[PDB]
Amino acid sequence: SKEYHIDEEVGFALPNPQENLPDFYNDWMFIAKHLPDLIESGQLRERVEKLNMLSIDHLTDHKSQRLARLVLGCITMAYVWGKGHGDVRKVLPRNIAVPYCQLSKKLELPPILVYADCVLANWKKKDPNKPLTYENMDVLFSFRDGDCSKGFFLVSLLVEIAAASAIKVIPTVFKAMQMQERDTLLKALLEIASCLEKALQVFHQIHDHVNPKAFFSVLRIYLSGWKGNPQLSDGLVYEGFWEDPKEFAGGSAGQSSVFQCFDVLLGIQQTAGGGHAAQFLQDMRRYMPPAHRNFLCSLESNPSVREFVLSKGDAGLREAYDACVKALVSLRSYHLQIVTKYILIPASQQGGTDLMNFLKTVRSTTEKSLLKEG
Ligand code: HEM
Ligand SMILES: O=C(C[C@H]1c2c(F)cccc2-c2cncn21)C1CCCCC1
Repeated sequence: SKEYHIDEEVGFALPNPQENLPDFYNDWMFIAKHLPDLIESGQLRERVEKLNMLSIDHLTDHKSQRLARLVLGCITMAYVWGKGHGDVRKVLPRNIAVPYCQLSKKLELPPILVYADCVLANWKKKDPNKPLTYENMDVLFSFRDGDCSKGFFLVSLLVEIAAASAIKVIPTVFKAMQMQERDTLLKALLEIASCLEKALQVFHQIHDHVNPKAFFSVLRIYLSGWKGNPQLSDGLVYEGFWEDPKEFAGGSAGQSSVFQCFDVLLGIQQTAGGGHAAQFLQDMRRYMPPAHRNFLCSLESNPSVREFVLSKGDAGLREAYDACVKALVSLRSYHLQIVTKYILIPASQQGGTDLMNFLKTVRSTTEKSLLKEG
């Protein structure tokens, strides 16, 4: 690990995100910081239409470009979805479409709000001298009062951070395989397994800070994109940048690099085959930051832990390897239950089976990677 932009303490998330942009962009940040009130009063759309076209030249360093991608992506969701009741904008105005697209191509991400914007760069500690717990943290932007974006974003972030403790171990895994250092490889695999077990505890916080009706009827609407979306059949037009409408996927934790990297690490071939699930997870790698995508490619080019463990006729190693797969299955089983409570039951009024089918395919693939199981 070196220039993969992966942090010791926080992993794939952006370390200590910038909260303020240069004063040259106070007109962007007034809108982003007040979307609850501006959306509800119906003045957001006119306020975005009335901004001038601001250059991206004053965004000098990485952290300010990431805040700007966050700021404009939030304004774009609000502009396109309005008050999230089904009356949508097919055109994004030039004054915000051009700088958003220019900044996006600079950072090699699509001009739509992605996971690495609203989770990995969308947080702050309340008091720097205290640890990274939900109580000492907060998001930087929200769409609507009571949309539960703080719970949803922050709990995803804390899971991402939990798993980041196991990322540190990955160089130990490959150095041990290369040097045939068997004892330290088994220690490495169980260390990876206990971090993934700790991350499962973090998942329980979702029930405390997100409620299903707000998630389903509100936050879901603002996280949606325009790829195969019937509300914008042809996609969104980026006035002044592409003449024709263009389709980009809405936010999806397939764009989280941390579960994709453990799939790669353990040889669970989630992107193998022609199926829709593999097709989808591969395409979501284009919505990850290039440093993290390059990291995934880098693990896929290392020797297979899985084939190393199978070739050695060593139970101890096989149990440690299964301890990691079991942790992943446990995570994905608990998360399928979240989705039953937060999407399936609300959708029937306390599409949906396409999502459940997707997650069960991923979990199935994972389950079938267990070794002396069957
Ligand atoms: C209210 C809570 C949640 C709901 C309703 C929910 C729902 C979903 C749905 C419907 C998908 C598949 C659709 C898609 O990604 O396009 C998905 C994928 C995924 N989600 Fe969540 N999720 C929630 C919480 C979380 C949290 C806190 C994490 C922590 C990082 C997470 C991690 C993932 C991952 C890694 C995937 C990719 C598929 C996989 O690796 O199994 N989810 N989620
Ligand atoms: O996958 C996602 C959203 C995605 C997401 C974000 F877009 C931003 C922050 C966290 C997540 C997240 C966590 N699990 C799925 N997702 C939606 C897909 C459509 C049904 C609602 C859930």
